[PDB]
Amino acid sequence: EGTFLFTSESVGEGHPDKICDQISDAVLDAHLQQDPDAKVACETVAKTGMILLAGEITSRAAVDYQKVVREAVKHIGYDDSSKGFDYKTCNVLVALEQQSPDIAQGVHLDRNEEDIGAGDQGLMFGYATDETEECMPLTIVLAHKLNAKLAELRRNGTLPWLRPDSKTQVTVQYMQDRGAVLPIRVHTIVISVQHDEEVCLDEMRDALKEKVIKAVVPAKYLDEDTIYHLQPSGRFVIGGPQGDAGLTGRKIIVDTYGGWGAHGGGAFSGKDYTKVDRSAAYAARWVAKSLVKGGLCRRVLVQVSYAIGVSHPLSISIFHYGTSQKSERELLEIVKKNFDLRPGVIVRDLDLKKPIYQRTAAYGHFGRDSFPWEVPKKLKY
Amino acid sequence: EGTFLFTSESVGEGHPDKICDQISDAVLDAHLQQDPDAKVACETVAKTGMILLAGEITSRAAVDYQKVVREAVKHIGYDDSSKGFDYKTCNVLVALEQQSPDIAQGVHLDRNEEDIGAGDQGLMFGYATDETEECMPLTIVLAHKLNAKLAELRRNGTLPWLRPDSKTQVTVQYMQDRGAVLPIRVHTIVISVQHDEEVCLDEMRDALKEKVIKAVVPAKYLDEDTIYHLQPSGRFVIGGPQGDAGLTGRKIIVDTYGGWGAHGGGAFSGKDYTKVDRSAAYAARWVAKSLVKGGLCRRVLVQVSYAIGVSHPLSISIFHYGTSQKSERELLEIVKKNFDLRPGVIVRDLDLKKPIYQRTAAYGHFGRDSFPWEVPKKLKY
Ligand SMILES: COc1ccc(-c2cc3n[nH]c(C4CC4)c3n(-c3ccc(OC(F)F)cc3)c2=O)cc1
Ligand SMILES: COc1ccc(-c2cc3n[nH]c(C4CC4)c3n(-c3ccc(OC(F)F)cc3)c2=O)cc1
Ligand SMILES: C[S@@+](CC[C@H](N)C(=O)[O-])C[C@H]1O[C@@H](n2cnc3c(N)ncnc32)[C@H](O)[C@@H]1O
Ligand SMILES: C[S@@+](CC[C@H](N)C(=O)[O-])C[C@H]1O[C@@H](n2cnc3c(N)ncnc32)[C@H](O)[C@@H]1O
Repeated sequence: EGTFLFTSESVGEGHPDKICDQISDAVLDAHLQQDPDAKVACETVAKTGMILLAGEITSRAAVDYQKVVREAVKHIGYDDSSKGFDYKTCNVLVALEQQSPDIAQGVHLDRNEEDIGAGDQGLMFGYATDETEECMPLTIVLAHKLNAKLAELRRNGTLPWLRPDSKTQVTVQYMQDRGAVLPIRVHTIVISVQHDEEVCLDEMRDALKEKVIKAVVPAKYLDEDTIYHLQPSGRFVIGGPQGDAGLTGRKIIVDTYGGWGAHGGGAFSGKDYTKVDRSAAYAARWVAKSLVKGGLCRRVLVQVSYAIGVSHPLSISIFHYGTSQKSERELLEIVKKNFDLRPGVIVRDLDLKKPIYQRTAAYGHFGRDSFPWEVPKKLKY
Repeated sequence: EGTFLFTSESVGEGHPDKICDQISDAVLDAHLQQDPDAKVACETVAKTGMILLAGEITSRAAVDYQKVVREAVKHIGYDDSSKGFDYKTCNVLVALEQQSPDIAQGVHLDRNEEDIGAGDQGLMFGYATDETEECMPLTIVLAHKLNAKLAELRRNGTLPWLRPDSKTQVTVQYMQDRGAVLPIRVHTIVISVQHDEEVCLDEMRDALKEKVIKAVVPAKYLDEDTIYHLQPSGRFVIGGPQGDAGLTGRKIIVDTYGGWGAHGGGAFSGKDYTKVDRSAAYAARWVAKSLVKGGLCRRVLVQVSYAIGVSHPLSISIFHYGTSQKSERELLEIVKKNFDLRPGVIVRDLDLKKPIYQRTAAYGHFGRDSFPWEVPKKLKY
């Protein structure tokens, strides 16, 4: 009684959707390195032997798309036809046009930076939970770390049969605690990872338990009842884009909170700061994390929304799950006094012209590496 | 006190992401019309002058992709270069391969239908709320209806300056009611819609208020304080794929609950029943709606999760927001006694080999047209 299960998933750097997010952000970073004010909306599609870039970019940068794309794929680890994909020999197709002048005139042309309009309408959420130091759900943190461990053991040659495409899934049993949640145990773990033709299934399952799970998940969460689904399909030689077409912005729940909190639907990768799908979601995370680290709540959800061409948010809402002594009205007043959620101010607070976006495009955008949206603001009230 | 704001958005049939969802589902339906057991994973990408199909299909059907794609675009209304896109003259490119034999062997080959494995791992949620008869949030229902009204007035020639690409957004002020929610008033409406070169902004704004909003939103929700952002960008002549690249599965929150409830990240369109991203989300909606229509709760969230190759869900969770006299344990027991959430049983209960998918791909998958997942199951307990 008073317990429940929750499941989250994550994917590796070579999962085809994640390849697309990383390439889209490599293109964004390449532009920002030369033109901090580049307007970028770069979608990527990946299928057998193909990376296609489709979208809209208006920028003063001179970017070599062939080189940027191939370097991103090389970093991921797809460097030979035996692995199903090779940066040296794949097709890179480009269908990029300028930003629509109708959007440009309605959003940013002849506007003071602080007063630029939102680049689109939409809704966005921020979330934070005190269950981990990084203020993230344990389910998603563990799922990301399992993928990172696979990449580590692939890159260091420990498990040379590993290939870049992987997925993980973690189910945790939680105890309810006055609106907050306390992890009790890991109920189920799934790991699927692309592999070479020579390794056998038993060798893989043993290595995934001993060298991956045990190296990531604290033993205190694992018990005799924990269920393991390791290589459950039985064979995963074909992988990457060859096994499944990838697209940018198809892992938006992996990118955020693993299903916890809420999501407004917008993808992050391949977009400059004027696209509030990314900047306002980062600012909302920053607000939520600041409320938790500031001791005002233990668990909190923030919604914001925008209209294209309008700078100020249309709506702001805060839900504290019963974990604050302050009302929603009081928390909203604190947020109003401490944050300015116009995109032209978020860009300054979070330094969103800096070319750090490729680093966000795998293992989640939140709870890692002290990015600006992860450094809480000291609140005055 | 005790009130809060919530915002949801919707998009029209000609929004580029939605074009892709509709084409992906037109391809799925074309296959299912000839082969009820087709394995389909069809992604679509749209940019100026281009529809690209990328993915994996194993099927006995003989499908004319050129015809299926062009007919879907014609239905949407993109039939002339003056509108930015034309089904008669666009490029249709196909990058479709068979389903990976490694996936096929791990999921469905030599398996009894009821015992087919999930086509992938993942998590999915279902949600229902008694605030409307259709058990959907008012924010998303109104946002969808505003887009449908635009399409209606475009097609009937009432507002011949309208083009197919549109977005809407509705913010409602709600009253808290013992875990359930009661709509009070519409706080803000956004409408952006592509238009011809001849109509002026004032004519559009007047028509959007008088012929669109007033024809959809009950007057009791609108007052002197309601904020209207109508054509807020000021100009939207360039639109459809020309204005913004579209991809399948980039409107997953529009497709579901408009941000309410929760989402596991999986896209619906272009996928056959074995892909639990779609079938298990439909079954979870069916469960949630059955719990609300059965009088067991007023508002409910259901999470399920799967592992590739495994038939039974790995986890099931139910959260009733404090709106049931039964505990989560009791509701879980009722669900266990009444539903079988293996994909090979969901297919039978929800008739998921039927080619009705293109109809789901605009205006939301839930709360409309008495699809099987919208017809509550009579619960025995
Ligand atoms: C009295 O203290 C409490 C009381 C309750 C709960 C809690 C219980 C619970 N049972 N099933 C779920 C969800 C998986 C279905 C629960 N959720 C919950 C609700 C929403 C979430 O985010 C997003 F999915 F919307 C995540 C978890 C709780 O919050 C927690 C603390
Ligand atoms: C005592 O009865 C109640 C008590 C509280 C609330 C309620 C208040 C509330 N203030 N802000 C929000 C969210 C926009 C931030 C609220 N939410 C809420 C929470 C989660 C939702 O779904 C998804 F976003 F996760 C949707 C709405 C409530 O549920 C409702 C009824
Ligand atoms: C299972 S595939 C999605 C379904 C696929 N489009 C189809 O044609 O059935 C989704 C993801 O699962 C992983 N995957 C691919 N092949 C797999 C296999 N043989 N076993 C397990 N997971 C696999 C990859 O990460 C891939 O991007
Ligand atoms: C604003 S665009 C996204 C940003 C875009 N990729 C860019 O290059 O800035 C997203 C959606 O908004 C709508 N849209 C396109 N042009 C618009 C305009 N001029 N005014 C308002 N909405 C527009 C279309 O529905 C489009 O799919």
